[PDB]
Amino acid sequence: MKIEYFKNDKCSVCKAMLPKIQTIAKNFDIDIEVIDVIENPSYPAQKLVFTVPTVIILDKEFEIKRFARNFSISEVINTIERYLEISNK
Repeated sequence: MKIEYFKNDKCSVCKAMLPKIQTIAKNFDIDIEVIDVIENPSYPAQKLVFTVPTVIILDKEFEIKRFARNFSISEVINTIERYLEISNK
């Protein structure tokens, strides 16, 4: 699996959420890529990411769930847990 976290350094919700999402990734031993949409806009533009923060959970480069606009960090944890529960069964 993989977490992709899209941010910019002028986004205050992004700064506050970044250590949480990093801890979540460490907690589940999932790779996490932090992507700055201003510094490196090519891949975000290809993925159709326009707002930050945006969180994409992936497995084998397949998009399991995208979070943008209105979401809490608990929704991200819940999706990761449900996906691992389904996968491990």
